[PDB]
Order: sequence, then C-alpha cells, then structure tokens
Amino acid sequence: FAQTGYAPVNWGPGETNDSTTVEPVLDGPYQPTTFNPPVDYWMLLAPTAAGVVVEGTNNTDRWLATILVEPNVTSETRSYTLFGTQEQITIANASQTQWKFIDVVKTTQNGSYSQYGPLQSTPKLYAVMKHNGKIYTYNGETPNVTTKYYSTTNYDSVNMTAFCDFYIIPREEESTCTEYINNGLPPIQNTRAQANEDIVVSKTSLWKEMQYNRDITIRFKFASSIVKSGGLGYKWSEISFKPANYQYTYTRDGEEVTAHTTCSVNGMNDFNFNGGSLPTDFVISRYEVIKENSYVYVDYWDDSQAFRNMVYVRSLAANLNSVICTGGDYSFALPVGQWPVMTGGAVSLHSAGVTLSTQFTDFVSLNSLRFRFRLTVEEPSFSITRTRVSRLYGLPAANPNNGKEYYEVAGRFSLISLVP
Amino acid sequence: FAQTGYAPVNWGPGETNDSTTVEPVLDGPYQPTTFNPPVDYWMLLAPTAAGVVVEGTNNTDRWLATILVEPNVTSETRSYTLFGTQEQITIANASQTQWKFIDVVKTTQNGSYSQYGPLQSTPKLYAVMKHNGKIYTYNGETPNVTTKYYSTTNYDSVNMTAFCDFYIIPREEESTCTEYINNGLPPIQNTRAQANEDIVVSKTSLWKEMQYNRDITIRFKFASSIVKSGGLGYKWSEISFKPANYQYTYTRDGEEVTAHTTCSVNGMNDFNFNGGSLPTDFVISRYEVIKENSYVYVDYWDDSQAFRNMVYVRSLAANLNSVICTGGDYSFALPVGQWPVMTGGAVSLHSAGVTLSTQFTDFVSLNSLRFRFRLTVEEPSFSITRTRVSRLYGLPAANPNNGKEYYEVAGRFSLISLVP
Repeated sequence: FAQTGYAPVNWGPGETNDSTTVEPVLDGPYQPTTFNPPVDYWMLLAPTAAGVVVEGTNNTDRWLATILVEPNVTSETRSYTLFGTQEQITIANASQTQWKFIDVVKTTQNGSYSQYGPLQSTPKLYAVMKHNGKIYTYNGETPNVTTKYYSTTNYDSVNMTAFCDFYIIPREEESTCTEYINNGLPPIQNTRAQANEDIVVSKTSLWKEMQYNRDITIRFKFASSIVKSGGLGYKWSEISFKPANYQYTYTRDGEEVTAHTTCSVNGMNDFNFNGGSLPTDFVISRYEVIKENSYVYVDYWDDSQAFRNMVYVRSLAANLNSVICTGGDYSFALPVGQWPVMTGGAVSLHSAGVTLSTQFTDFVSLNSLRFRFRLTVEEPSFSITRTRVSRLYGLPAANPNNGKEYYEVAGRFSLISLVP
Repeated sequence: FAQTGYAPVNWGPGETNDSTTVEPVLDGPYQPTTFNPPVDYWMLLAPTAAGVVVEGTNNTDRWLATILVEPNVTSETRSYTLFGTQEQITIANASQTQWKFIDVVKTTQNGSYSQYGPLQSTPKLYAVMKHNGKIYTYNGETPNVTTKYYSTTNYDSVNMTAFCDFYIIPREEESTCTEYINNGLPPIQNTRAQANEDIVVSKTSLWKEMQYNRDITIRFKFASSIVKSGGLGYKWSEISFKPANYQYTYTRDGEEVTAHTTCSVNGMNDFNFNGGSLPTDFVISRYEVIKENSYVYVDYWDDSQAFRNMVYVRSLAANLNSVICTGGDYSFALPVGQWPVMTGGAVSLHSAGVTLSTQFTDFVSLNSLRFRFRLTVEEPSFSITRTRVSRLYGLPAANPNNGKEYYEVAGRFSLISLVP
C-alpha cells in the first residue's frame, strides 16, 4: 500500500464578522441654535442669504456679530435683528462678485457698534474659534486667506449662536479650515484546459474510523471597539463587538493542554440612540446588542493529539453546559455634565452545534473549530442612565466582560474521525 | 477490510454575515425649526418652559398657536411673540398640579385673536396634525384623552414651527400617540464521565486519494436590503448587503449539471452621510460599500460527481478569471423635491483561495464551499446626486447588480480528495 497521511494542518482563527466604520467627510450640517461651544473647537458657518450669520455674547464684556453683505452695496442703512433687537447698521461693500463678512462689536449693553475686518469671500463661509483668551476668526482674501485674533477677557464665556446651517471642526485640522475657507466645502456636484481529467496522486491507503471522547473546558472573553466620532465628543460613532483572542492552559486527565480561543458575534442587532441634534447632546450612532436572533462563535484550538486527528472529521458532538454572560458598567466620558453609564444586560449561551472550517492555501490547510452558541435573553435587563432607552433585553457591547476575565463553559466533546 | 464511506452529507448555504437594524423607539428629538410637515403626520411637543411653544401659520387665512401655562395663573396678560410680533396676550388657568395648553387662533395678518381649547395635562405633551382640510389636535383629560378637529381652508399651506424640541409620529400609530398623552415620553429614569476514552467504531477501512480537475462556472448575484426609517420618509435607515441566493444550470464535457450559489460580503465599510437634522433633509443613516479592506464570499454547490467526493478533502486550488462589478442606478423616492440617485463604483474580484466549512448537528451535516474574493477598486467612481459626497472608490450596496442577471466567473478547480 501507500502511507498517505493528513495534509500539513495549522490551527488558528477563522473567517469572522468584520465591519469598518469611516468617519463622515464633515462633522455634519448642524442647526442654527444657541449654545456655548467648547474651547479649542472651530465653528464654520455657511449662510445661504446675506445679513446676520453668527452672534457671540458672553453678556459681561463682549458682544460680537458677523454680518454677510452682498456685493455692489454702498453706504446704506439696514435694520438687522441683532441680539433680538432690530438695530440700525449701515453697511458698505464695493465688491462686484465677492461677498463680504463684516464684524460688528459693542463692549457694553448701551454701547455702540463698529465695523471691523473685512473678509472678502466668494464661498460665503465664515470660521471662528475661542482659544487661550482670544477669539480667532478667518479674515483677508483668497487664496491667501489668514486669521485674526480679537482680545477679550473671559473668552470661554462667549456663546456662539448661529442663524444658518453650520459645521464644527477640531483645531488640529486647521489645514482643512484653510482649504475650506479658500474654497468652500466640496461642491454640491450639480450632477445632471477543458473537459475532465482525474489523476491518482496516491494508490490505495489504509485508514480506520476512530471516536475520541474528551473533556473540553472552553474559556472565552469578549472585546469591544469604542470609536468616538470626531467633534465635541458628546456623540459616539460606534460601540461594537470585535473578535477577541485569548490563550490559557488547563489540566485534564493529568495532561496539561494549552488552548487558544477567539470570541466573535454574528447576527447582532444594531440599536441606535438619538438624543438630539445639538452638538452638546448625547448620541450613540450605532451600538450592537445580541438577542435571540444572534449567535456567538467561539473559535477554539489546542495542542491535544485529538486535534491533530481532527483533520478528516466524520461527526462531532459537544455536550456543553450553559453560561450567563452579564453586562458591566461603562461610563461615557462627556466633555461636561454627568457621565451617562450603560449598565446591565445578560444572556444565556447554549450549544447550537459546532462547525469545522478548512481554508486551503498552496497545499496546506488551515483548520478552525467553531463552537457556535445560540442565545437566550434573561434578567437583568440593561439600560443607560439619564436617558429614555431602558428595559431592553440583551447584552450590549459596552462591557460584555462585566469584570470577569473569562467566561467558561465546560463539557464533553465526541469526535468520530478518520485516521491512519 | 470493512467497507466504510462518508456519513450522510448534504450541502447548502454557509454561515453568512448578518445584521438587524431596529428602528428607534421614536422618530427622535427633532430640533425646534420652521417646517411644513406633509399630510397625515402627528407632531408631538414636550416643551421645557412655559409660554409660546408651537405656532402654525398658512400665511393666508389661518393662524394657530399653542401656549403652555403654569398652574395657578389668573386671567392675566403677558407679552408673547406670535408670528414675530410682541402682543399682550391674555391667558387664564385654574389648575393646581397640571399645566394648561391653550390654543389661540386668528384669520388675518391684522386680525383679532380668539381662544380655543384647553388641555389640562401633567406630562406637558401636546399633539397636533393636519388632514384632508382639517386640523386634528389631542385634547381633553388623561388617561382618557380625546381628539378634536378644527375646520379651515388651505390646510396643506399651514406650517408648524416649534420653538421647543418636537417629535414626529406616523398616523397609523395614533394609539401610541394617545398613551403618549396619557403619560409623557418614556421616563428619563432619573437613575442613581471525566478522564479520556478512545474507541474504534469501525475496523480498518480502505481508501485512495484522487485529484479531480473540473471546470467551474460560478454565477453569483448580489442582493441589497433597503430599510427606510419611519416618519416623513426623507431618511433611509439602512442600505446593506444581504445573502443573495441563486440557482442555474450549465453543461461541461457533454454533462449537464445544476448549481446553487449564495453571495455575501465581509469587511464591508459603513459610510453614513448626513444631510442635516431637519425632518425634510436627505439622510442616509448607514450604507455599505466594499473597498480594498473587504472580501466577497460565494458559497457554491452543485450535483456533479466531484462534490459527492468532497467530504474528506486534502487540497483545493481554484484558478478563476477576474470580474468587474459596476454600480447600478438606484433612485430615492422622496415625497417632494428632486430624487437623489446613487450610481457608479466598480470593484474587481480576485480569487484569494477557497474554504470548505462543514457544520454538524443532530441531522445530516451541512457542507459549504466558500470561494473568497479579495477586491480592488477601479474607475468609474460612485456618488449620489444632489450631495457633496462624491468621487469615492468602491461599490455601493444600492444596486450592486447594475441590472445584470448574474456576475459570472469561470475557470478550473482542482480537488485532491480522499475516496473509498
């Protein structure tokens, strides 16, 4: 005969759920509303029509307002609804095509105004920030636009109320601010050999059918990915599950066996909390929780001779006990205010069979054993404090570990295989 | 020599990526902004402070407003801003514990004012709507609230601009509206045997190893799952890929064979364009596109002679010709305005090996031959009309098929397997 054997087989992870999130090209068109944006963050207004665009009033020692003026405007009086009052501002703008952003400042409730700047811009995009005791605002002309700094005590006290669709940018992206104010945000795009052959690679081999009954104590721990959306920080872009690797050792029958485990999830439900459009409001764009319509895969492999004998497998059964994976307490660190906390969430795992995947490369065959556990919802229910989203059943991705360093399920597994 | 063969083996879909997006408990807190909701849509308001809360003006012959008054307010006059004008509006109240919603009406720009209503309620919640030349409003008492209708003309011309955060609800869920007036939106929660055994099941068997070379012409088509968020209909909650099944037949070497295929994706990138928080803005909560860092799986199985002998497989090598999948034209059906259309995007597939996944249960085992294709982006790009987001590389999930009945890749596959 011929002494054919298994193919050289290496055990490890397998194909897994993987979702990559890409931040939006801009922080997003936010609404015209009153608030006090945090320091070291730029506000970028994009008004559509002339007139008042942005107002800043710390109500103690500084009142400022930017006004947009159409080209071909000489000295003329106009009533502008500035700070809630229809005040008379006289404007001048000799521009033929450019628009003109003009700053108007008064130092006291009873004080007068004054024209500053100006900013000759075609895209109609203004940009401001508060930083280290001053206010930095774009000014000048394209393509060599620059910035100017206006002194003011209690600079952080200034609120920024806008009256047109606007955006919020970090300071660290000041290059993007410069290229946005040279030319506005990306344009609206204004779109309109053959036959069959069989060859014997080895003559008649010799194989026997074995059945290995061995105790498996599979331990697995979850891992969570927490991607915070660029901006103020009150909104989290993604709170998702990520494949989690783990390695441990346990003794069975007097033999030390080293095992590796990889926990992943499938069929997870995407809950999304929408706490408001204000940049200061708490929002969760997408966070994943596992329910009855979800499975948890546990890719397991060790160094026991059974696994070396597991290449050609006929049947596999896994009598495994159930575990109650609970949800921990994760605190969302907002820039200000009380930190919301996600708490609770438990789910029972039950052995919904086992899979054996084999990916072939060259002539090696990477194998992977996958215990897939189906899920049952059970107490305690999860909920996030200071919010109306409560009494939902599942295990959110905030803290699937729940402090526990590993969830363990033990049992027996029977492997009817073919060996030499 | 005992005659041993494969266990009863069946093929089918492989374990495929899955997801489930659950709509939020409510349409979400939509900021206070001026807008004109379409017909048959309830507007719900939960003001934080007394005074003017919501105003609805058709600008021709109907003007309505709601005022929230604290308990224990005599027949007193206070200055309120209606349609931009300050006015000494008179209001009366006798409630001790509740808050009073008072409706105020007029029928001209200069016209006189009148009182209608009222609604003495604890939750500080009001609900309004327009329909078929009528203004529906929730009124009466809790937990036994009733509905009332106001006559008018040009009911479609009335706007509804709210100075406090407001929700929008579909008509069909008026039941949930009614209880939403019984009690406020869901509470904020104001929170604080052993051993080892091996046994031979069959005596020594007899096997050989065979290399089967066969033409494979795999035809797979994508499928797109489109979930539109509830409400007016100007936002889409999800544009994802779905496991796409297909069946066909083809002839090789004079033998006909039927085949089944199941396409899916992994590593997909989630782009989330945001057109603004206004209920009438075009918003894509999440749409999936495949890029350099994504793979596309194709689970294939037929009835040929080969796949009978693929249970115990020792090696698999696939040589396939690459294919280009273009991006089709998908149209968003907004109620009004101009339909944005997503189009473009070309992705080239390359066979990065094959996999054989077998899973076991109390029934016949399920096998699946998963051809995994890696991706390379190439022109033309993809973009959505009437939107800044443009000239991005990948294949959007809107219309991956591009109208073709199937994407076909044909080539050879060599299978070194074990047989009796």
